[PDB]
Amino acid sequence: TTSQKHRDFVAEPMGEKPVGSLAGIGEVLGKKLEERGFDKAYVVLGQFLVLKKDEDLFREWLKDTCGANAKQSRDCFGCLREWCDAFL
Amino acid sequence: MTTSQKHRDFVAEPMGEKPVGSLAGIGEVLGKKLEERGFDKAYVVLGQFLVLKKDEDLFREWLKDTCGANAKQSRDCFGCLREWCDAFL
Repeated sequence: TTSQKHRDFVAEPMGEKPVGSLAGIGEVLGKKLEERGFDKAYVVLGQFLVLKKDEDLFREWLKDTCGANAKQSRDCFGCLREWCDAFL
Repeated sequence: MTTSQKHRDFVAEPMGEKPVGSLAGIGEVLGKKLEERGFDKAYVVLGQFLVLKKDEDLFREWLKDTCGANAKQSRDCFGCLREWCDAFL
């Protein structure tokens, strides 16, 4: 199942949306991502793409980078995967 | 229009699974070196462009270091990704 946050993200180009528009990325995760350079959703999309959309490696990278738990990283992965299926 | 037809074809549509050689500036020689470093689909190079926050200097220097692109090749590749993003991201 999906959140409305997920459905809102996958419905449209992400443009300059902040990293916190990604499903799973709340205030705490978003702050830690911004501190490490990932201030916009497209920067995280970039890492997803550099990693060739690999679920295990992306979710592990996200845990290592901002401390996402398994649900948060699952949510973030799935919203980027569905966004790419629609727009890339 | 001063862009290549190859730029125009790339920016006209989502890139999907297009190979790296569909990018403007990326001929067969650069495309092979990119593929050997893991950058086998155009979207992987898009990924690097985005991870570098679309910065021209960083992206063009990365392309030079990774496949030996010259100034014109790196400018063309950057401009193609920049216009693609303006259209579709």
